Amino acid sequence: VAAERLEPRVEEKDGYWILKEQFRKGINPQEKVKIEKEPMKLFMENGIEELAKIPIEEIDQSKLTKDDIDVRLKWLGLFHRRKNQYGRFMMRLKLPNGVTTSAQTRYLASVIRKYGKEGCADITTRQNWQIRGVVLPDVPEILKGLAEVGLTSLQSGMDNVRNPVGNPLAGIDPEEIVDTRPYTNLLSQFITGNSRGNPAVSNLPRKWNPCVVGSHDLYEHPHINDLAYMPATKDGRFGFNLLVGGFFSAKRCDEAIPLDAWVPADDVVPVCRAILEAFRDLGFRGNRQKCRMMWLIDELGVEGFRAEVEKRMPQQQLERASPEDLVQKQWERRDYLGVHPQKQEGYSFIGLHIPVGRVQADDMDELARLADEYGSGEIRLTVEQNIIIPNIETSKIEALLKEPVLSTFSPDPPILMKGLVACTGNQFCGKAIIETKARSLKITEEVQRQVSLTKPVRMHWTGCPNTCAQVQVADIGFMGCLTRDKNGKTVEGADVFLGGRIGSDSHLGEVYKKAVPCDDLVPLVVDLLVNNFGAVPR
Ligand code: SRM
Ligand code: SF4
Ligand SMILES: [Cl-]
Ligand SMILES: [Cl-]
Ligand SMILES: [K+]
Repeated sequence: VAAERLEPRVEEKDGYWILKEQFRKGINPQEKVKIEKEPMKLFMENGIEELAKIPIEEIDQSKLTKDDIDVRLKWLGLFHRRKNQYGRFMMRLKLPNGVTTSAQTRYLASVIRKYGKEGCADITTRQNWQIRGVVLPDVPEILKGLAEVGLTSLQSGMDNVRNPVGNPLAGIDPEEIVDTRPYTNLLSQFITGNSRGNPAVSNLPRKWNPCVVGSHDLYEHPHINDLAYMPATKDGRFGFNLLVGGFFSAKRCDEAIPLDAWVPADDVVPVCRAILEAFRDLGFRGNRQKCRMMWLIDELGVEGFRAEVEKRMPQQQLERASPEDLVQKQWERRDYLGVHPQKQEGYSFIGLHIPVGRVQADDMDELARLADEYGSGEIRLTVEQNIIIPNIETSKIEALLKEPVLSTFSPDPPILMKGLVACTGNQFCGKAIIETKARSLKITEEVQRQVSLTKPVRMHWTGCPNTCAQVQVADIGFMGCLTRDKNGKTVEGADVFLGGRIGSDSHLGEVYKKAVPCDDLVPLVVDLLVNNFGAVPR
């Protein structure tokens, strides 16, 4: 690779970072949008105030403002549901480590409550909140209300650093390696400029996923993140080995690979900045399917990429990876659903199943009430779109288990429901080929009626090849497709994936059977469970 390839392609201009004029040839349309107007101005120069006052019908009549609502608003966490819910916006937060409060939960519920049938909320596969039904005129007030309860929505979509994922058992688990909350909190604060906005990292070639590991279980899925911090001692010091470039896409899925780098714990933010700077500065900005960070690593090679990170470290040192990390390979992923003792004596946490991550405002108020009456006001989200309420005096558990709402959000659902994960699908997502959430519930219920099992089989349903519900990590994955019934009529289908493994011995699953009509999935899945996962016909 030439020395010329290493020339930074972006420059700071008026507090923002923009593509240098020599590197603007052949860029994709999204890069054009970013050049035409810096998205961060909608927040940092309060451009949202004036945009929000324009009727949508009129917004749609010019390119600049249509690009504002359909693309630039994703820098403010706002996603126009143009096809399936015209004029309404899904809104996505930053929620490092999945940690929320009862007050935050009540505030979000109060927002969606206003929108009635157009509102609801969802836990995401990055242990994050999404809310729905938002109208543009309400945006200025919602942004103020979020700030008031200590939330931000900044930089949560498009070409930005996504929600920092950590250990859902951080601080409470007797077996944790290192509490991940301080580090995911620092990362989020760094990425969003302490909720003011951070333009140094808001103009990447593409989305970029971080996680910090603190569990032997690897609840954080480090193998599928752009940057994963793996806890490791080096020369007597606590820190992290770094894995880089994991990603899923319609074209390619790849697991993260060692950068061959270790940082002390205090260097978590400096190396996150160095890697993002290298990615921002040097990454390809053509075909969107070749813009993820792994593609840069493949072009430069891991050593060439590593050198770029190294020059962007303070004092310009990057130590080599330590031989062995702290994650024990001898480990069985623990079920966190149900009631479990904390490391603080006399306290328990409870894991509650949220069916396919979907909640309404009344449900959110109930969960917030439980967290206040039984816990410490804290609610934790998980990447299986479930919840944990920590910090419950164990003497209160008898009473808690009698709460009516626990019959809906159960601490002990059937085993197949425990592991069930589903993306938004075509109820709201315009890219979706099929309906996912209702369908996956109905199918899973009918399957579980027919078989009993002991192994915790994880089933993931995703509505299109973007694979937001990560079908490549599942024991059985279902990817939306259109197919044909026996009479040649169009019907919703799934491509069925097998082979996905998580934890230290991770593996990416692959298509096993294409184009299965959804209405035929029950018998197929019953047989797979009996033949491959030890299930027993009832
Ligand atoms: C909500 C969520 C799925 C869920 O039900 O849980 C989601 C939903 C969306 N994803 Fe995703 N993705 C979500 C996690 C994922 C993950 C899983 C992960 O992060 O571990 C992946 C695969 C992992 C990865 O990216 O490496 C992912 C892969 C993407 C892709 C393909 C990325 C690529 O490189 O090609 C897109 C399309 C794109 O960015 O070009 C997509 C884009 C979309 C959009 C924004 C599509 C569009 O705008 O309509 C979806 C919004 C639908 C809606 O209204 O909810 N989403 N998305 C997740 C929100 C996570 C969060 O809180 O930040
Ligand atoms: S996998 Fe496809 S259908 Fe599901 S939320 Fe992602 S983009 Fe939408
Ligand atoms: Cl996006
Ligand atoms: Cl859409
Ligand atoms: K769930």
